[PDB]
Amino acid sequence: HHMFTGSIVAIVTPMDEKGNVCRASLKKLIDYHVASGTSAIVSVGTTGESATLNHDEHADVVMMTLDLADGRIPVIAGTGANATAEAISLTQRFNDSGIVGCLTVTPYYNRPSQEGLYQHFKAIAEHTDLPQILYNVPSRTGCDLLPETVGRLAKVKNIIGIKEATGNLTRVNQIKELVSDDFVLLSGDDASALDFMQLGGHGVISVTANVAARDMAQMCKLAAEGHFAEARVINQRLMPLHNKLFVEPNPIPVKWACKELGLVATDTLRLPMTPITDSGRETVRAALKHAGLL
Amino acid sequence: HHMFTGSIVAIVTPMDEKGNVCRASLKKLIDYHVASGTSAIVSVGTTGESATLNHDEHADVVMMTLDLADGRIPVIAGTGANATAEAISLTQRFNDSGIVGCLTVTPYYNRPSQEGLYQHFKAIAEHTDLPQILYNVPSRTGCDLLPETVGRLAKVKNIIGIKEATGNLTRVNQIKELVSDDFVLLSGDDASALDFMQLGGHGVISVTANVAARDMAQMCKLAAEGHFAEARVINQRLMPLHNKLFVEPNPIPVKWACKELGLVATDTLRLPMTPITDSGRETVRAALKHAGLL
Amino acid sequence: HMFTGSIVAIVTPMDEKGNVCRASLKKLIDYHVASGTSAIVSVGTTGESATLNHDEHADVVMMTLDLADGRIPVIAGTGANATAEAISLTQRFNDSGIVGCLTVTPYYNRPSQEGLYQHFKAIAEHTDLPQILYNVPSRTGCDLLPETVGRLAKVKNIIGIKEATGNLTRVNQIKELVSDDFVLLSGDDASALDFMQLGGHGVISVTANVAARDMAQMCKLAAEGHFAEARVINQRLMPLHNKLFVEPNPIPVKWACKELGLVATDTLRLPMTPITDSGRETVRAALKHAGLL
Amino acid sequence: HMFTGSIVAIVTPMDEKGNVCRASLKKLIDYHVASGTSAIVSVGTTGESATLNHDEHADVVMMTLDLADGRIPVIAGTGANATAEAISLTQRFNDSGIVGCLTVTPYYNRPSQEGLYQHFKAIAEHTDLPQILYNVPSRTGCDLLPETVGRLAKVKNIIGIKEATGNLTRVNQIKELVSDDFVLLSGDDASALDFMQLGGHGVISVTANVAARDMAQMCKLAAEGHFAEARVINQRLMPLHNKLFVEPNPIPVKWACKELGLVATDTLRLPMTPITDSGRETVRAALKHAGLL
Ligand code: NA
Ligand code: NA
Ligand code: NA
Ligand code: NA
Ligand code: NA
Ligand code: NA
Ligand code: NA
Ligand code: NA
Ligand code: NA
Ligand code: NA
Ligand code: NA
Ligand code: NA
Ligand code: NA
Ligand code: NA
Repeated sequence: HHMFTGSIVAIVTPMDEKGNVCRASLKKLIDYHVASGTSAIVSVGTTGESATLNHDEHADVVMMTLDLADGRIPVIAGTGANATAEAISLTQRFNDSGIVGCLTVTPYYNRPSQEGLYQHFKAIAEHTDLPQILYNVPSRTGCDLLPETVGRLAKVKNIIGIKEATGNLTRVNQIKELVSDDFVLLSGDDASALDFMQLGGHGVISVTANVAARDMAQMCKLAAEGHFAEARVINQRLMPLHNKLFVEPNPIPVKWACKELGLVATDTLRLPMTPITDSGRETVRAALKHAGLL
Repeated sequence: HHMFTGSIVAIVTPMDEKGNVCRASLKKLIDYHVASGTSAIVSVGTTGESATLNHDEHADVVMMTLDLADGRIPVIAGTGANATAEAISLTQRFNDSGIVGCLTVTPYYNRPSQEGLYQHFKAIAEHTDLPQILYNVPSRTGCDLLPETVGRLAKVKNIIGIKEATGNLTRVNQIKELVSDDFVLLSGDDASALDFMQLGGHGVISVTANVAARDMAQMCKLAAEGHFAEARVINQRLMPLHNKLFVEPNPIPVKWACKELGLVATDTLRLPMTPITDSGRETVRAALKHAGLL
Repeated sequence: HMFTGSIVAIVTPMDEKGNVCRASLKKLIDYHVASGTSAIVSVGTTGESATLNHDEHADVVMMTLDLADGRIPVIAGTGANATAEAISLTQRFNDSGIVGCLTVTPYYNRPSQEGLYQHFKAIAEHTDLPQILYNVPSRTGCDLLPETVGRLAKVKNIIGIKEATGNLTRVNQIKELVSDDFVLLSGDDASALDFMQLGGHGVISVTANVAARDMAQMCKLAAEGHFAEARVINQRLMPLHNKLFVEPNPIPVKWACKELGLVATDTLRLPMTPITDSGRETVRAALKHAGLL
Repeated sequence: HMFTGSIVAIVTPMDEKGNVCRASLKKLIDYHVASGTSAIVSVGTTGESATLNHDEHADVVMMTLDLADGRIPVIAGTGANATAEAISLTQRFNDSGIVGCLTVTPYYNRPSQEGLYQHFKAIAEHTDLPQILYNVPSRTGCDLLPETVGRLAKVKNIIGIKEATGNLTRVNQIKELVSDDFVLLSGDDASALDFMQLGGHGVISVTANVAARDMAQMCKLAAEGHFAEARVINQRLMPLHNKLFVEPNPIPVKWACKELGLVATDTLRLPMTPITDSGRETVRAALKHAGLL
């Protein structure tokens, strides 16, 4: 449980101008999260450009993140794939790496059934001893892992939680009532995450935490302590970021914000991500200023 | 133009019981399409389980399909990827293969902007002499290539057409009016394909054509000749298949139907596709019987 | 024949007090007679059916009939979300001179397919007037499906449908369930030409309020299979087709009517409010695109 | 305080002719008094507002007030899609004894945020009675957004909202724009407990028609922060929360009322039709799950 709760950053993969991982920038981010009280780092999720790294660069970024973390902050590896054999293969690369767990997205594009999702995640879970956090994000995947199937999978010993990114807050108690008390419920939607914690959620895997780590850590700890009015004060400060970090496709805005705050050298991404527009720059700058970060 | 019109089959990748390509079954399918008057074969699209073949098996199936075709029927290679560098790499593998063109899906999962889609397809187009057919399917990808961006891309010399799979028939004339007369408009939605041709579409890339090739060839030729009442007679025969081939995730139903008609040895798929349910079997059998195929 | 081509969903022109302005309605009806409009729908959605009581509703229909003076057929809006009120409103127009009724699926109370069947069947049985069913789920919360249209088409004086989903798959789904003389009309200007090209017989049009000559020409060209020529007209009308909804209908089309000199006042009843500055600029650019300004 | 907890959207019980059945309404109101229901909404959606004319509407509200006899507060449904009709209906209840009005966003005519503002502001200015705004886009075609709720909350007798989207992000979006005594009520039974846990003050409930004791207990436990205990009740009510909509509301809840002996007849007005065999079996299994049968 506890390690997989609070503010978990869906960390950018900072790049040089050629699109290659920038170690010095990642080191700065990881020292930042250690200092800020971030609970854990998700390495090569969606915000980390999993889509545009091959499995070798993917593995390199995860092992680099672990190495820079140096035991100071838990690392969760993104291990999602839309082929079950590939998800198992990617998961096996990190067995005994030192990561504490895996974040495994529902297959994207091929739109499996609820039985396909069950057989997919069960097969992955049987090929590792690592804790598995299911990841539901239908806007990106074209499929919806429903609470009934979550309940089914929760019975598998090392399936320990879900990163629910629908923004549909009815999912919190629909899942909670089909699962044991130590099954972890994490928001994957920054704008609705405090609401998600107020309904019983245990934390959030956050893009906003990339640039407001100390605020996001404080908001999740206040939510866990049941101080929701104090948590809402931080959430109101952060809400323009929660929204405007998606004004253009994630992670285009958050990489620009990281660069503007001096957290990374370069806001470079890989195609088909393209540089932030003038209009997006002014929108994200107004949001950083609203959060008191600029 | 003409080669990229009429009934184009989105061909299954027939597998043995281990999930490996079955050459004897693919040979039977390809001789079937030659005999039936199918215009062309799309090799390793969505129906061909692109999602669960690695790029090496992908390349093998395409080269196998070309080899079995033996010049008798044009082959279009599925070349889609959600990373631009990977789309270019996959496209380069088929340069000078003998395929006549590429079917290239909008990046899935990473949800690029209209400018990201432009820069993605333009970069691919600049790395080949092969004709490129854009593929829009938001239900699977999480993004929507809009007519405005299609018009932009149509100006690139070897971007020659789109496989519009929204089922939104307003797209036909929205695209047609932004593009030249020889820009190819193909339905990617069997249930709405005749409607799509009646509005100006030039053909369809079809799952139904896998099991009703001669009917689908005849329906597209009648539509092209402007005999829509005669085309609707075939479409009414086929409509339960057009729908029920999606009763469970494609290609689970069409692989079962292919096996039941004796067109392939095995209906085996790769996870996260799972075997057809009892209920799906009886639904697809009733649909085959309605089309007069059983 | 009378239920095909360009049918205007005519505005109820108002004075500044929100009362029907006969002189403006006379000018609109003369304009439709001169432009080749096939028929007038009186007090549909575009006619502010929502904000007229049944007495003002009946008066506007009787005024429209009187002004038409046999020169152009009049179809009455007769919709209601209570079946007893639909019958009662329908019974007011029996022997009025209207050629038919446009009857929307009940809004707000979200009936079943069986409730829609019983609703339209009851209405049809209380009149000899032809009935055109009207599907517009975006306004009603309710979707009359092709299967239920097929069921209703068997009732003698249920003669057609205004299909306002903008879902063009409904044309051949309905057409294959109904007789060859069941009339298919678009209720969606932006997709109407597409609708006719798939086999629709006409449109009940907001755009035809201000581009009646172009809308009559486009529907006639489509009916004769001159689609290339019909697409040229649709391209010059497409900004109106879209921007007449840039604010709630009929706020833009009433402003356009006034701007072209077709009506004295762009006045509406609450909860419709005056067109915004941004709206005026959008609608003026669309009128200019159509060659009307 | 009076606008919090479990508020029943009460059925208008009918005889077989479709007329209000006073003896059945008396038994429902005695039942709500005995069960701890906080208040009655009279002639809302569940009360078939759509199929009663304004005279029958007023009679049902006056009958409900009379039967309540000061034992339980009565809130009148006063919604209309024409602002002049909303004012007129509201003016009928001034000095009636109702404690407040529930006024739905105009349905069918799809006004702007500015039109909704002018609609509710005009209504509020023609009464001293508290106004509860009612957002239900699935029925209306119209979505009253938090920003517009904030604007309206500044008008003295606009005191709260029934938020029936089932979108739980609206609770804190509205709450941060309005004063601490602006009342937030769920209009969606299946998500009501969630709504209260995010800071909502109560629910206007279909389920409370047949599980009034459980619904009062769940809202009171939620208000006191006994969520574990409130979730146990929600779990035994969840099949009713969902299956009372298995057919159009109020077809299932009227059948459930009759089956429990709370009303004489499950009769409705067209276009509502009798519950299907499949519906009866679904609703009976849900009543049994709730321990009511
Ligand atoms: Na990144
Ligand atoms: Na971002
Ligand atoms: Na396949
Ligand atoms: Na299939
Ligand atoms: Na009007
Ligand atoms: Na006309
Ligand atoms: Na309705
Ligand atoms: Na249409
Ligand atoms: Na308008
Ligand atoms: Na009722
Ligand atoms: Na109660
Ligand atoms: Na509305
Ligand atoms: Na709710
Ligand atoms: Na009900």
